[PDB]
Amino acid sequence: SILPKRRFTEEEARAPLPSSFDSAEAWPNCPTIPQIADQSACGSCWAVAAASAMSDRFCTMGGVQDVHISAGDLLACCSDCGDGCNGGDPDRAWAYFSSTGLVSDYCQPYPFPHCSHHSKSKNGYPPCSQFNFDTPKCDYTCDDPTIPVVNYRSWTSYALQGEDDYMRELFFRGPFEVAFDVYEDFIAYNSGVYHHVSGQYLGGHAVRLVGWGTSNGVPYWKIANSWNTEWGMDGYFLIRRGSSECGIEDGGSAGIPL
Ligand SMILES: *[C@@H](C(=O)N[C@H](C(=O)N1CCC[C@H]1C(=O)O)[C@@H](C)CC)[C@H](O)C(=O)NCCC
Ligand SMILES: [Mg+2]
Repeated sequence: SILPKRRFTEEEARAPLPSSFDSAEAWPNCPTIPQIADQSACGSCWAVAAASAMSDRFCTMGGVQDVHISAGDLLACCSDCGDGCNGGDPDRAWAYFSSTGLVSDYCQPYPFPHCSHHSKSKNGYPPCSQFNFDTPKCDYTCDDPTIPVVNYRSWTSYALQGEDDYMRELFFRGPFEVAFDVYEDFIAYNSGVYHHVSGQYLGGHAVRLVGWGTSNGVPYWKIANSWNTEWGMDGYFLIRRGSSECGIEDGGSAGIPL
C-alpha cells in the first residue's frame, strides 16, 4: 500500500471484541452511518464509499455530528486517484482527504440522480443503464457560489488488512472503505451471507464496512453498498468473513478527520 499500515496500541490490541457489532448501534448519535448512498450511473464506488465513511468518522472521531463529505469533489478533483467515473483507488482517496481536503455535499452536492442498479425500482427510478455520465469538471467553489467553501481534512491515513485489523479498527473508529472482486452472482444478492459460487468477473468494487456478526454459524461482514436502499437488504449486503471472500479482507483504507 501507498499508505502506512495501521498499528494498534497495546490496549486496542487486547480489547475482547464482541461476537457481533453494528456501527449505527455503537454510535447512535451519528446520523450519517445508516444513510445509504447512490453512486448513480458512474463508476465512482471508490469515491462514494470513501466519502460516506469520512462523513461517519467526522462524527465517530472528529466532533462533527452531521457533515456529508462530497464524493463529487473527490471524484472530479482527485484526478490522480484514478479516472473518475471510470474507477479509482481507495487508498489514494484517503490520502487526498489528508493532503488536500474535501468540501461537504452542501457545498458540492452529488451531481448524478438516483437510478436503479440491476433491478426494477419501486420508487420509479430510471435504470442506470439509460444514463451516459462522464466525470464532471473539478470546481473549487460551491455549486451555489454564495455558500462559503469549508474544506475538511484528515490528519492521517492508513491501511488495514485481515479480519482482526478490520474488526478492531471498526470497533474503535467506525466505518471504513474496503474493496472486493465482483462476480455476476453478487448483482442479484437479496438476503443471506454472500459467497461467490457462479458468474463471471465484472470488476473491482469499493464499499463501506459497517459491522460484523454470525448468522447460523457463518461469520459475516455487514457492508453498505452504494446502489441505493432498493438493492440488497435495504442497501446492505452480508458477506462471508475470515478467509477473504472475493479478496475483501486484502486491504482496507481509513483515516482520522481533524
Ligand atoms: C467501482 C464501481 O463503481 N463499480 C461499478 C458500479 O458499481 N457501477 C457501475 C455503474 C453503476 C454501478 C452499478 O453497477 O450499478 C461496477 C463495475 C460494479 C459491477 C469502480 O469500478 C472502482 O473504482 N473499482 C476499483 C475499486 C478498488
Ligand atoms: Mg493495556
